[PDB]
Amino acid sequence: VDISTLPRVKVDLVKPPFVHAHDQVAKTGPRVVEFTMTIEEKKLVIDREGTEIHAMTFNGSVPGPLMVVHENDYVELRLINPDTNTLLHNIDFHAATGALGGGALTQVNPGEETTLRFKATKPGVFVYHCAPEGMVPWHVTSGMNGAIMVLPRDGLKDEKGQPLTYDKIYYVGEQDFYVPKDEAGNYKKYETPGEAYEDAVKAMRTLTPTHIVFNGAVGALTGDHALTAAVGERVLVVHSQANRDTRPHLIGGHGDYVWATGKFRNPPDLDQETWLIPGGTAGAAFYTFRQPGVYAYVNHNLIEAFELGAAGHFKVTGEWNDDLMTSVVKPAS
Amino acid sequence: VDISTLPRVKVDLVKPPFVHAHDQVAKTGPRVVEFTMTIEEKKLVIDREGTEIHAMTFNGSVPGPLMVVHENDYVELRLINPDTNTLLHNIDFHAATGALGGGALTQVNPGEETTLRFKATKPGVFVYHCAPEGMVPWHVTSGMNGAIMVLPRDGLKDEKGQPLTYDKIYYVGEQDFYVPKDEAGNYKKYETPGEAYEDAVKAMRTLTPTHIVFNGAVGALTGDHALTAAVGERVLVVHSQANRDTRPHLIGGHGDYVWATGKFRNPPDLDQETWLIPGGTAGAAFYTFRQPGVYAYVNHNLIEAFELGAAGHFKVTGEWNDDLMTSVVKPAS
Amino acid sequence: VDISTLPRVKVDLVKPPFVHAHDQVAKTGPRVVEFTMTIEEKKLVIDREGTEIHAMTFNGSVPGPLMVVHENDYVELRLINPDTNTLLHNIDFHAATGALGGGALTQVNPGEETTLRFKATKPGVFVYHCAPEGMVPWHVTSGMNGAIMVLPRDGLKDEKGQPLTYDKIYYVGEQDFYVPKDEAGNYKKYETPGEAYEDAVKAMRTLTPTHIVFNGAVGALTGDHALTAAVGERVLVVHSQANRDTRPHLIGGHGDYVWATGKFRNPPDLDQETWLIPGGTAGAAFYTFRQPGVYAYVNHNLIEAFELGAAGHFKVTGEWNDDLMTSVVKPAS
Ligand SMILES: [Cu+2]
Ligand SMILES: [Cu+2]
Ligand SMILES: [Cu+2]
Ligand SMILES: [Cu+2]
Ligand SMILES: [Cu+2]
Ligand SMILES: [Cu+2]
Repeated sequence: VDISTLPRVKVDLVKPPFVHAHDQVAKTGPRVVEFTMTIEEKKLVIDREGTEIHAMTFNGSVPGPLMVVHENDYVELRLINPDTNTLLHNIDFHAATGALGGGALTQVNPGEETTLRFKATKPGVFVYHCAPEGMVPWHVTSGMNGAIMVLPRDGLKDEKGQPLTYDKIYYVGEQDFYVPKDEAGNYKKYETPGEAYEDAVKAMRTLTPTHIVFNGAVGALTGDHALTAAVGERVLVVHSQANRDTRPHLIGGHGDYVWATGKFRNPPDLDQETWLIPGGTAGAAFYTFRQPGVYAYVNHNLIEAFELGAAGHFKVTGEWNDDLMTSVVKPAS
Repeated sequence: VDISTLPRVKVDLVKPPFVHAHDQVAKTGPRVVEFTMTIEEKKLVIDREGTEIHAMTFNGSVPGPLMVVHENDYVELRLINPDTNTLLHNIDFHAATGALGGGALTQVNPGEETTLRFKATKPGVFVYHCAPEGMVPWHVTSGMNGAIMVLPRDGLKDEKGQPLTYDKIYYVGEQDFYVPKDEAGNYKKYETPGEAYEDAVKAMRTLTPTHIVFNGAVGALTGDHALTAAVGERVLVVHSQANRDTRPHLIGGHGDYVWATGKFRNPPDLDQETWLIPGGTAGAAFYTFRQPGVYAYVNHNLIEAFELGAAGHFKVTGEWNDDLMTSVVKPAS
Repeated sequence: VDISTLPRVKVDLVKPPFVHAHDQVAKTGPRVVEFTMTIEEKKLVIDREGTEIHAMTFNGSVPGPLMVVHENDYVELRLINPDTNTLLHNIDFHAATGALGGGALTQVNPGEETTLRFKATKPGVFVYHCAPEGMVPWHVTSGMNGAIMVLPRDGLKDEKGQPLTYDKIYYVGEQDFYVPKDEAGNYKKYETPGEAYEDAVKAMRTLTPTHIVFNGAVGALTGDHALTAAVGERVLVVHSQANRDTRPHLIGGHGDYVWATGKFRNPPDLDQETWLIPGGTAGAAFYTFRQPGVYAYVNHNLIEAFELGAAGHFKVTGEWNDDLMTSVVKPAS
């Protein structure tokens, strides 16, 4: 059918780890879903030490926002590069088919905009990221990535084919940064992106991130910004890593149903302690909370988690179940 | 039902790579299974060069012992930290639900003990490890980890749902160590754990292990300590890595049935040459031996295996099958 | 049945990324399939800078050629080490059962040859590589690896069990090289392999490849050597990595059906954006092209791809489908 005859819906995106409102089960026929993103190059403090990088972002955040559509919707993205930016940007959707995921069609200089449309033919969670020719890993590792979820029109199903409905959804973007270091091991400082470039490339070539963070900074998903849930709630956590492998783990819980490589026509893996999301992939894990308290959600390379930053918290409210776990004899001499 | 009305069984653990006696198919109803572990901080020689580290262990071994129970048993662990130790320890079971896997409830100073109980609600092999707040990766990477296997009550099944019975079981714990190095590349030496700590953290932050070993040392599963089997025997190998990805491979064999991420409600992967066990996970592979001789079981990053230590041997006895493999023309000029 | 009563077929191998002619569906009963490979130690230029290594190859190429047989054929390999070589070589097939995959039976000094036969009992794609005792990772990381595909006798099937037929097949071997570097970071140069050895080992122990390439060199699968297809063609790409994990991704496409760990008795993963092939494994991905243009096929650690070399191109001819993707508003001020 002619695309002009389809309904259109405009979505306004929200900042991760939150996700724009949507329906799991498609309440309309196929639609054109309209999104707008504004590129912002900005300074960001990424750690407790106050290390500050020139970040490249979709819509002001690292990661970029989670977009949500249904299988066989059309995604129409208006991408704006304001004149206050210095660099050329584009966008590649792993969800899309052709033209380097859209990257060949979306090259915008500062002061320019473009509109891309693609059909979301495959259900799953997918990475999107910037990919300007000659400079891809630098943009991606400066924060310019996010994800898109293409739900099956009848929502998610378990390994047997019965409905799985989530009560809450969170989006964790994990970012590897590669801040250049001198012979002494201190982080170098740079006046312009072009003066940063070769040292950025050299730092990348070590394949050793200096920082690995959730939602753009060490401790971004802790304290007042901890994720929350209640006992008995079904939570979907979507987790992306555009460049580097990760292995999410909910300390004190499990992934009840996991799409480790994120594609919903496959049956989920059950009862996972830890699952591997390859670099360049988004995955999704569904868990029903059974106990209250603080949970840590970590990359289970524990060095990456507790020294380099890849750790956040859930604060869970509800009833303690002494059947599931109890202290029989509290620590004592 | 009230837990006090359940049978109780005490298990005495054995040193890896061996596994305490158990039944694959549950011969009783749900039980409380009682385990005791004693923490021992000790010096360990980890390589042929005589490099010696201050190891932190459950029950005197790296890895800690494999515990085996059935789905919906209760695990009751008595954890003892004797006054001869210097550090605070606890335990996190990935098999358990709540309170950071038990870690929030099991903090023991030297001279103290504690008893934790949890219900083993999910069948699979699972990592356990020490996780004291502020210091997790150091304890884990100093050897303080093991695994627990929660068997389905009717034992293991193949991809079709028919019984798979193992004749022998072995437990391979793979340990990444990060021994601090100076500018020249020699291994530094330290008087106390507190004086070691920052250099330990710096060494960890390289993300480059200095040693990757099976059962606590280079060559621990070779020679007189080679694993053994006979042609026609069905062997289960449980393999854990608490911190870092590994990729087991049996040189000369296969994984006939593999749970790469270790969870028994999923059908096994068949005919694997090599399988990926993510950091923070335990996996299980079942193989029926068809040829005699020496087999090497390795992490198939071959640098990790043959230079850094992640290699052991099987010595297999029985009949050579010339149908499966033969030398047609022996090496000659 | 006696092996001498089986038909014999001689195959002459072709240079990757191309694959010798074969039938997907077995047109004969079980056969002995005869292959010959000649070891060649040669100088190779591996990057745009003109960095030159002493490569060790099967049949003059990195990777070695893809061999193709059917389940329960016998593979008979004649391996020739000419007197112009300096080193001892052998071969280990992950497809074979016993004697370290053949490695214990195939040790050939320069001026010697050997013939090994094994039964291909398990369907899948499998790595083969050199594995001389005491020196395995050096040989493997100097290029001495390839793959073998053992097709099911009735060819490939989808997740439901219906036929999947490919129109073209390509073989991508991904090679991690570890060229030794001085304190300044320049690549060292060596007079003989024995003088190279310790520095090779030291470079390997960093676990940081200096180069990660497809088909033996940066840009080997670009330009005039780009892979090709037409819209609507079903392409199988076989991808191996003998030593190190990789995560293939077709920029602008997908893996419609993927065997990430390469073993055909398992159902394929559907609609993958990126898939993890563990070190020591071969995988296979099937894609039907739906759009024309240039596609990049990359390791989706984008540093590994765009800085260290792990990137090639597909040039695809055919009709552009504006339904699947279109530029609505071309980049403009
Ligand atoms: Cu950009
Ligand atoms: Cu990408
Ligand atoms: Cu401890
Ligand atoms: Cu853990
Ligand atoms: Cu060789
Ligand atoms: Cu191998």
